[PDB]
Amino acid sequence: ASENIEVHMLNKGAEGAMVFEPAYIKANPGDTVTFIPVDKGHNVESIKDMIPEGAEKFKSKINENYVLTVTQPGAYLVKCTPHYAMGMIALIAVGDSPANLDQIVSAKKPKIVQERLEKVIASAK
Ligand SMILES: [Cu+2]
Repeated sequence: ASENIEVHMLNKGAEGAMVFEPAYIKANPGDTVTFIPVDKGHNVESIKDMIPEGAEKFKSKINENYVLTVTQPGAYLVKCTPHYAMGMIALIAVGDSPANLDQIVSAKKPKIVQERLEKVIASAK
């Protein structure tokens, strides 16, 4: 059955400024991921060419409490639209060994995004 993972959108947290907590979400097809505007100024947006095959792009409204249903297996790198350069990202992994994760890891993106991404991958391993 579908399960839900809550994600807080924060001005600052464990990893520094402009964070999603958690920044790693392990899910399966049909689960939901709920993004909560704990602090103002944030949203969630799928990153270009960093969501799985067959998945639809998405972009929430600033300060919206946005419930995403994930169905397509693979990895999703999401950003906060204004705060991408500051590192405000999260990785959603749907199913095991997400096929596009290595591609996402190799893709052009800011150094701080790369650092935060690599950290959550290492923590999940
Ligand atoms: Cu933000």
